[PDB]
Amino acid sequence: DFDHVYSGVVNLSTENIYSFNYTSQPDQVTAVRVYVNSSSENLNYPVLVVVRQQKEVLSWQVPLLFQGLYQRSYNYQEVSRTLCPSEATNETGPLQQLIFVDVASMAPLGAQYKLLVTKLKHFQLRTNVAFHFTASPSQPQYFLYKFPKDVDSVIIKVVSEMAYPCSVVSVQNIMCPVYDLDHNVEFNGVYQSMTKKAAITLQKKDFPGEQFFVVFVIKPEDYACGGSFFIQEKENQTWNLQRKKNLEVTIVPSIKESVYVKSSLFSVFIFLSFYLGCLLVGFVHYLYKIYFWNIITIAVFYALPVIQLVITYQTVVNVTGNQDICYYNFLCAHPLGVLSAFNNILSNLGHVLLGFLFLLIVLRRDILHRRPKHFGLFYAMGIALMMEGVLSACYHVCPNYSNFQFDTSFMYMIAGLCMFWVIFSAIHVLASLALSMDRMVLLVVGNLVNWSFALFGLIYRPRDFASYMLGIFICNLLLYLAFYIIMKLRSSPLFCIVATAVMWAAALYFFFQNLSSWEGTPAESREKNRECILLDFFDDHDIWHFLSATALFFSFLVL
Amino acid sequence: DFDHVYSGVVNLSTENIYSFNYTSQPDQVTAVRVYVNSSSENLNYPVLVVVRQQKEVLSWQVPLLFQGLYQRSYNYQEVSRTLCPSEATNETGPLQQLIFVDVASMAPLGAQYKLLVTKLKHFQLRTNVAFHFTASPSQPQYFLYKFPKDVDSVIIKVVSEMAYPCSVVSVQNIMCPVYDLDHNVEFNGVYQSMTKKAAITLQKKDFPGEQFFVVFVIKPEDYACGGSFFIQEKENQTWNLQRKKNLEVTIVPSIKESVYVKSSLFSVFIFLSFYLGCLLVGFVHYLYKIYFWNIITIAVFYALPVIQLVITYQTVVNVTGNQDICYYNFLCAHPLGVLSAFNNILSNLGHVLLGFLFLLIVLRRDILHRRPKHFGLFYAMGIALMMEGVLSACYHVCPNYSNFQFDTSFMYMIAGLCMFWVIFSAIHVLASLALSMDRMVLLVVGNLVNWSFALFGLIYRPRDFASYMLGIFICNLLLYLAFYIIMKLRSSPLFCIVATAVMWAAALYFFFQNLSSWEGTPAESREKNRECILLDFFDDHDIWHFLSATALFFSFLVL
Ligand SMILES: *[C@@H]1O[C@H](CO)[C@@H](O)[C@H](O)[C@H]1NC(C)=O
Ligand SMILES: *[C@@H]1O[C@H](CO)[C@@H](O)[C@H](O)[C@H]1NC(C)=O
Ligand SMILES: *[C@@H]1O[C@H](CO)[C@@H](O)[C@H](O)[C@H]1NC(C)=O
Ligand SMILES: *[C@@H]1O[C@H](CO)[C@@H](O)[C@H](O)[C@H]1NC(C)=O
Ligand SMILES: *[C@@H]1O[C@H](CO)[C@@H](O)[C@H](O)[C@H]1NC(C)=O
Ligand SMILES: *[C@@H]1O[C@H](CO)[C@@H](O)[C@H](O)[C@H]1NC(C)=O
Repeated sequence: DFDHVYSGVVNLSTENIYSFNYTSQPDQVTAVRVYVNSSSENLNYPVLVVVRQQKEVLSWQVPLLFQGLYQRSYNYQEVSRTLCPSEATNETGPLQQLIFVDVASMAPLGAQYKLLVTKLKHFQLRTNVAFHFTASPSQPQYFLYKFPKDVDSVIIKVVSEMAYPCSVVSVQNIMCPVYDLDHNVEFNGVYQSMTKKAAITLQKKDFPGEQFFVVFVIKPEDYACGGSFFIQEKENQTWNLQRKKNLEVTIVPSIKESVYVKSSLFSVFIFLSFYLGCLLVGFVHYLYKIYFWNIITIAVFYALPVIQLVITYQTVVNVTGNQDICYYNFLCAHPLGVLSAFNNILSNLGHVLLGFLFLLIVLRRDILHRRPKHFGLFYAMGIALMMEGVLSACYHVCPNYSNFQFDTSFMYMIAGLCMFWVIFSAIHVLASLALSMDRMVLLVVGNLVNWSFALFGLIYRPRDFASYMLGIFICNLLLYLAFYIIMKLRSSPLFCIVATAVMWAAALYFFFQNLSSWEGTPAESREKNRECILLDFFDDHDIWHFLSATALFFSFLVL
Repeated sequence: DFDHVYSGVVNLSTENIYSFNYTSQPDQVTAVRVYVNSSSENLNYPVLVVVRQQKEVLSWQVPLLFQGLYQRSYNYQEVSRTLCPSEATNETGPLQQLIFVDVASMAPLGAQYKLLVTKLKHFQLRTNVAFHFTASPSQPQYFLYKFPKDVDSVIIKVVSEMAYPCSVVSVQNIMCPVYDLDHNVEFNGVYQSMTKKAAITLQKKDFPGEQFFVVFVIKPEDYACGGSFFIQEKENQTWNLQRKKNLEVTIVPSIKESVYVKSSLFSVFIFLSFYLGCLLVGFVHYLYKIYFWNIITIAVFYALPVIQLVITYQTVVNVTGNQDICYYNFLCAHPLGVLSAFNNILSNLGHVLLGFLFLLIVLRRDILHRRPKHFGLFYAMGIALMMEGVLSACYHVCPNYSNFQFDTSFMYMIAGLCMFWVIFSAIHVLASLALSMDRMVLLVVGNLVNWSFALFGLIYRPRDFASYMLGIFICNLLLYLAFYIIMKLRSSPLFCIVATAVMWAAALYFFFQNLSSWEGTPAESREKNRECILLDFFDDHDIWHFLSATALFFSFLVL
């Protein structure tokens, strides 16, 4: 009988056998849950419990043992598992299934155990309905989701409160046995580790049975999630015996293709409106190949290896199912074809489109001029915007530690072409003063300002070098631009000057949102995921991509 | 009683239980082997067999079922497994261990089964002693190796005759349960897939128990090894029921540091002898910064990201244990510190040293000239030699599909800076004819030769584009050099000219050995591994590196 806690004593000569019978009517799935524990603190004689089905046999040893790194062992006493859910179809029949539960051990004196069995009342997840459940490293849980007729793709969202312990969320097709162990859950299907948040995007076309399992498994230790380790002189960590993690799981229906074309149209058209706006001004007004050839060879030749590398990354993550390889923003990531994140890709179109307009207007200026005012450097930074925009997008196909270096290498390429923290701050101080009645006052002001960041870098010591470099470059360039304004006023159009500040003010708002942070473990990078914010298709980092284009464009227009 | 085959019938009401008792004396390990089979062709009622130890329980179902890709099912009737080998120490005692074997099922009529049990006579592998054994997908195997006192590192080498089926060889520490299943063997320890050859290098410092298990597991399909699939209309592939693979395993003692230092000293001292010969010639005789700066900036800024990517690969392959990530030559791979292949790294010192000597002699020539003869292109090609050598070494830290593109990208960059198969052959023909009484005859000869290579490329269609490009370039350059020789002879030192041909012949000899080929599955790349050939520390590809270095040096000296 389910919902009852059996108690018994097992030893060498005596074993206990309990046969359970139950039925599962068609169109209803009934998963059995086994609840066992043992009070035997000894490990030389663990109690062995087996559950036998019509086709599958599952067995475990109690108290459960885990062998983490640095040869620490653990004694988990409460163990539990879910059996393979037999599925019934329109071929009707009250299937009078029976499940054998047998327990035995070889302890010379004995080992106490209490066994409880019960069907899971909430085993089939419902769409958009949040469910709450508690999982333990020795008590894994998994549930079945069935696709609806209209919906063709879903996003499964999991949120926890306390970051530790580490946990893994896996999605597999319905072919039992179900892989719900720490050493085996990673073999099949899609999965990702997590501490606080997770999100897996699925398509119905990849599941022939139009129903899939969702498996939750809690790790014994927390290295894989970037956690620490309490150094204890006792090999058997008896303190780590009641690990738990309150969990909430919600399955939302993925957006339809209607918003896909709406968001894409919005991106293209507004920059097309910039084309129309510039053309309207032109009609109203109507009423050096060495650098080009060298840079085009450098850009093309450098791009191809990273595209081959990244498309290789994209392919392997697509087939292996290891979703912790790429550091996406899994709450606001949208797939199309082979790309697993399309919003982060299309969002870089503005860089390509705005830069194209910059090259055309400079060409127009050059043509009119022909019919120290040089546009060669303008073309170099104009191409710089194009190449980075395409290259940054290809980085976002699968963001990682490896391909971030290639993201900023091209910026380092151009910077050179134009030409431990104490040392780093001191060198930055030297660069600030070497780069540049009242002339001395402003020079002291600029050096004092650059010294404030020097104290910031030396004390705070941020983990992102590129962000620190860009902030220094942004602050210094605006200072030079502000320098140009004040003396021009003192020397006796304007809208572009004002507009540059507004977008730059907007740009830095979304720059510091850090929704994805790859320097930590992939689980921690998923703590900072945030939902879609623009047209239900874009997130904050894409908004950073948009404003960074117009901020650079307006600043470049002043230049 | 071991070495006996029991026969029995199973059904709902009757189960069979057989208790075995045996002892394992100290310093001797005794692994039990279970050999089960069932004749029930039905899959709706498989017979479930469990083996219970003092601590561990292992259960399985017969006929074993596998679910490969494309939803093909496989039914194996012969199953087999090895139990946890209980270890005994100098704390003596004839441990009178017991092992229960319980077989049961719920088939309405029943199922036949035959069960045999036996201790493995050859369970502890001996050093340098080849062992032969047959493995099956449903009959995995594993054996224990114990390190000797003097030896501190070993290389385990596995050889098979027939390439298929695909197999996996793993090495784990002694902490049972032992991972000997297709879905679980990949979790812990080191492992690699293979068809014909495999080799794992192990150090004693990484195993606290100074003894490790080696597990052979045969895959159900051959997709992971690049195999094909017989498309059959029957879902239950009854033909795939007797898969077997003969195997030979041999553990060789890894070389000591003496040969390491001998080979390193040999290389360094022969190139220092080239230096000494150049200095002796000089003593006997005694009796443009824009290009440099641009090339050094480009080289450094392009090199740094690929070094970062390659060191990340090395770290992940070192920590994960996935040895199929890098396409080494595992028979002649030697570790030192964090590098898992040192010979392929040290072998590139010749490129750097020969390039350095070339730069020094060009500088000497320039200095003597100062006190259309331009050396700028000579400096550019010397820097190209340096950079290509360093980058080839960094690629050889871990060879892969991804980083070969970066390997060829620097050469492509240099070629550009100096400036579907039918279309490729036509374009190659056009390039050959565009690049270049008797002048017509020799031009026709060269065009016909390039047409012969065009036909080769169009018909054979090699999978390596870089090799084909390098061969074409080498042939054209040698043709140009021979042309210069003959027209200098007709116009009315030499040792270098003579030696260039010999070193190029040796270079091609060792280049066409293709010991590693990454375009296929890693198992196929391991099919072509060859043992160490020079000083017991170098293989054919390192000899290719050396001969390419000296051939390039001599050819450039001719130039
Ligand atoms: C469950 O099935 C077994 C045999 O299949 C039978 O003996 C038992 O009575 C069944 N349980 C119930 C409650 O009928
Ligand atoms: C064992 O589990 C049962 C239910 O699963 C519970 O009632 C009992 O308190 C547990 N025993 C211990 C010692 O935790
Ligand atoms: C037959 O299947 C359909 C859809 O699967 C279901 O709605 C219906 O209830 C089934 N019929 C019976 C008698 O259960
Ligand atoms: C093996 O052990 C069991 C109990 O531990 C005992 O009954 C049996 O006699 C032993 N076998 C032999 C051959 O003594
Ligand atoms: C089953 O295995 C035993 C030994 O393991 C062997 O003697 C017997 O021939 C096998 N039966 C079949 C049908 O293969
Ligand atoms: C004690 O251990 C050593 C080394 O492990 C072994 O050679 C020796 O035979 C052992 N003593 C006995 C009595 O087995």
